[PDB]
Amino acid sequence: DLSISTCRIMGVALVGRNKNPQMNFTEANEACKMLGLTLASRDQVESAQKSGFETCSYGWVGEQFSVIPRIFSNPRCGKNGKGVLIWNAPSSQKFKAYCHNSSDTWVNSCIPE
Ligand SMILES: *[C@@H]1O[C@H](CO)[C@@H](O)[C@H](O)[C@H]1NC(C)=O
Ligand SMILES: *[C@@H]1O[C@H](CO)[C@@H](O)[C@H](O)[C@H]1NC(C)=O
Ligand SMILES: [Cl-]
Repeated sequence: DLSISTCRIMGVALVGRNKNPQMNFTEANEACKMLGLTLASRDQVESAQKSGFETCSYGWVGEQFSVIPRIFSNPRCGKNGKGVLIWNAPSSQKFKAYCHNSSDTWVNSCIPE
């Protein structure tokens, strides 16, 4: 089974395997597709972060690098950074995935508008 953000922010969810190992770029893309989603772009993750989305996991985006959205600094998440922090790693490296749902119309899929 996959782990997924319960509430998507600006259409974005963190998607991971339930246990290690995580996913190379191809595998992350395929996880999003299996859910009927696409791999999110860096811009989509940034829009989510600007509406309150943060995680402590690096995940693939469509630009073929990994990102982490951070609002609060934490030494163990994005090396204490804030914003959407980038890790340029080979496509073979394992990360989670950021997926985007183009059908979402709410800022937070758990907060009705
Ligand atoms: C990614 O993982 C798949 C296994 O699901 C493998 O077939 C593929 O070669 C891997 N790609 C890279 C670049 O390591
Ligand atoms: C995608 O968003 C639509 C509309 O909010 C929702 O009905 C659907 O369940 C979502 N699917 C996933 C996999 O997030
Ligand atoms: Cl959407």
